[PDB]
Amino acid sequence: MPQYKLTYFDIRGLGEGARLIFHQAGVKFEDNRLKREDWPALKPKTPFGQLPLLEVDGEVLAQSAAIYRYLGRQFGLAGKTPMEEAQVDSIFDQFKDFMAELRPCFRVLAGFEEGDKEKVLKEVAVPARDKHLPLLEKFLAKSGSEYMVGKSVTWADLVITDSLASWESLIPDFLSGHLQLKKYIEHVRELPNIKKWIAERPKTPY
Amino acid sequence: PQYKLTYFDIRGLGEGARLIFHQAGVKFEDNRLKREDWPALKPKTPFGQLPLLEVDGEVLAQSAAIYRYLGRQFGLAGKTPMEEAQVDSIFDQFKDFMAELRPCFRVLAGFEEGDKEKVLKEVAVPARDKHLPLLEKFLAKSGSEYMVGKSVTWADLVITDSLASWESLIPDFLSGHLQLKKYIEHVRELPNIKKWIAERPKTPY
Ligand SMILES: N[C@@H](CCC(=O)N[C@@H](CS)C(=O)NCC(=O)O)C(=O)O
Ligand SMILES: N[C@@H](CCC(=O)N[C@@H](CS)C(=O)NCC(=O)O)C(=O)O
Repeated sequence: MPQYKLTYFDIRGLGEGARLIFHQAGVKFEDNRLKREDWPALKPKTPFGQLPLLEVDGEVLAQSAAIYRYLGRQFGLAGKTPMEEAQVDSIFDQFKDFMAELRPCFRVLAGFEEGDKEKVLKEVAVPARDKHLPLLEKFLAKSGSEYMVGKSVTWADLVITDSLASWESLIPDFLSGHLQLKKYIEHVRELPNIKKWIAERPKTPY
Repeated sequence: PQYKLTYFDIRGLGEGARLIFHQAGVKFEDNRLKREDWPALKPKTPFGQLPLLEVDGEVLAQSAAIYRYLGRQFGLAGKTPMEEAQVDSIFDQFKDFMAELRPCFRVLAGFEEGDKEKVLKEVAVPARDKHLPLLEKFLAKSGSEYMVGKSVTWADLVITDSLASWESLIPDFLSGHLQLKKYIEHVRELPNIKKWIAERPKTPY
């Protein structure tokens, strides 16, 4: 019977991954969404000067992926064997590589930063998309099941599909050409607890 | 359990796995691949990249996933679920640091054209000044000589090895951080590590 507090900004972003993992498992936690007002005071008190942070009975854990994995293993959403857990880690790291291409160009694409959206799409987004999506889809085809690894949902599934779904809003036809991913995203987000959470969670830009 | 690590001749991302094996005294095929063989292998890999670890025939990709898998197998991952997550956390912070530098490696090394001085002042030195204190802070809270717990973990082995390599490419890379240097020495003092460091193929990186 452990007590959980997640500290992140109002947006979904990196924090949403943890939230999704809680709601899937049906585990209650404090969704501490932090006001911009309070960030300057908290920042120097954090391990690395950033959020998200997970508090577990007082103890602090930083870095989102470490948070995802910790929650995943605690809730049996990490894989049924040691090699499976690794395969889960593996596919998410590849997703992380993909994100490493896109995220630095997010704000120009969202319009928050001055720049040539059309250029970025052709010179950064669409090439990244074209390289990485086939690799995620290939991996997904190993399984034959509806998930990247195993016959049931894992934490990597929850975080990946949510992020891809959101990026579909910034980039038209982002998933066009990859229906196996489109189904995969449709499936995970139709899971009852996820489906519920998506309906109730705050509407934020990203 | 037959262990086979596939990577290129250089240390790079593959070295992390090698260090974890040697520290645990576990035997493995250190398969270092010729450039000549990369075009044929690449399409037959999960993500088109190395390193790969295969154990009894099954292939595992992505270096960090390889580090953690091996570390957990050899009791080098942490002593509790929270300690394990903490090992992941400090290493993820370390990857963020590397994410700043690694894209600038080839210019700093001279494999690609560019102003080395400008890169140092505008990217390398800033990245260093932001991140080293964070690593040093995390190490300082530990009390022990390692990032987490009282014994060495896979994150210690990969971090210290990587930090040691970057001394070369960045002037005074660890100048104002006596704690980090001592920690790098200590982890690399460990018998199996000191041994492997001496035996391993002399590559620059
Ligand atoms: N590698 C970190 C990245 C965390 C991160 O970049 N957080 C941003 C928000 S997405 C942040 O805290 N910005 C405020 C700041 O850095 O001062 C992780 O995965 O958790
Ligand atoms: N995210 C991957 C990165 C692996 C990677 O970038 N490998 C490079 C060498 S360091 C490679 O395979 N280059 C050959 C190629 O991609 O075709 C990991 O951590 O394992």
